[PDB]
Amino acid sequence: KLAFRHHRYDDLVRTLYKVQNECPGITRVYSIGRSVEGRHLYVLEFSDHPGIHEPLEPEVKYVGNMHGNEALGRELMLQLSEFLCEEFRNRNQRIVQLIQDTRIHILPSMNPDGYEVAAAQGPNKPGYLVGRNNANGVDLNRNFPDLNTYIYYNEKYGGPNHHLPLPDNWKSQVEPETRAVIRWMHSFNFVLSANLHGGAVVANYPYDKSFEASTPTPDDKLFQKLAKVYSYAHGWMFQGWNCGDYFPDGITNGASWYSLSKGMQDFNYLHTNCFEITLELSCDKFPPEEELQREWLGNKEALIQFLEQVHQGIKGMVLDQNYNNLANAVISVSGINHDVTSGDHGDYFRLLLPGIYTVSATAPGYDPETVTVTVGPAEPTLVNFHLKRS
Ligand SMILES: *[C@H]1O[C@H](CO)[C@@H](O)[C@H](O)[C@H]1NC(C)=O
Ligand SMILES: *[C@H]1O[C@H](CO)[C@@H](O)[C@H](O)[C@H]1NC(C)=O
Ligand SMILES: *[C@H]1O[C@H](CO)[C@@H](O)[C@H](O)[C@H]1NC(C)=O
Repeated sequence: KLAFRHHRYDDLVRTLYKVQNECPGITRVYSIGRSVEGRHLYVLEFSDHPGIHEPLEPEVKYVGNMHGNEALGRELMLQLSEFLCEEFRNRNQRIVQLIQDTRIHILPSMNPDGYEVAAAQGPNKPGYLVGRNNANGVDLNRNFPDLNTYIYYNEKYGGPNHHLPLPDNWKSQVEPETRAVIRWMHSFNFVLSANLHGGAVVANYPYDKSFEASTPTPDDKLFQKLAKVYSYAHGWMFQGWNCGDYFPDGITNGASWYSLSKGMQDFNYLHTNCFEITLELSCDKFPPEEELQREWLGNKEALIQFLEQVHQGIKGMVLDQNYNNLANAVISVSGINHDVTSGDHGDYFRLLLPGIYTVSATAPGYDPETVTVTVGPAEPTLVNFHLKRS
């Protein structure tokens, strides 16, 4: 079993391949790009059929260490990787089924360059700032295109409520780590995600940027539930009193806590179908090694429950006049000003709390189709659409 110590780049890489070697049939290690200094942003994928998207099977992801000195997310992801493989081998059906019905992508470190700087300071005592930024001195969580300005306007005066476009030269305005992550987001239809931070203990959800103050999304109720699921499954987050901060239910709207623009969280929601929340897991950004095991044991149940949350709401296929799959179709839910689209295979996913909704689907060159559906508290309900040409 992996030791509860801090793993630097080389050990992190060895760990991922070690897990892959132990569970060859359900894992795949791949890089989404290189850091400023040449380090690979390695991702470990779990699935009973790795390397391929299966229709109606949602894709989810965990991202940690975007801030070099926030190492807990990094270690929790390495421990989680070993845990998933072990439990699969133990034949724990909760985990086996999770892996069989979901495609899980784990990125332990989005800022490997910064981590090395943080780890060398002390060592392992970077304090509040050392290694936070990437090699070019840029804060990656202030490096993503700001799409909030557009959505706030569109919510007020009307207009597109999803997949806002990036600036023409975005590839030259972002850091290599950021660019790698954005291309990654463009490569898979991620449905649910969590970015792991350090510095506080609370489940942070959209929107991060203040409208001017609490700044909710059209999916506020859902996001609160998603945040609460992690908070209440977590060992002490739900307490609300951590690091001298008080957060009722251990959750918080980002903007309400403090305004933040150009962050990765809101980018996910406004540029893709992925609903992401930010999990602050510890007052100490770089905890001592003797605390890693307690943190792991206090987080694992929540880490599993959060991923299981992707299996709720509705999902289905959007078909054209010949009954062939229709990619990029738009699915909208009455009362919720935020749509989602079908992926390349024609399948779409829509997280929703229990209730009765009026759902509609459409696509360029086709006429809308509306249906009324009932969403239960358990598994998702299959809702397909057959569109006719305009
Ligand atoms: C589905 O039923 C609801 C009422 O429960 C209705 O408002 C909605 O228009 C129906 N959908 C269609 C396509 O008629
Ligand atoms: C979905 O099921 C609920 C009962 O659970 C029912 O009230 C609702 O009308 C159903 N939706 C449609 C379109 O029939
Ligand atoms: C999908 O499941 C829901 C209950 O979760 C049910 O109300 C709905 O009718 C089901 N879809 C179909 C096509 O039966």
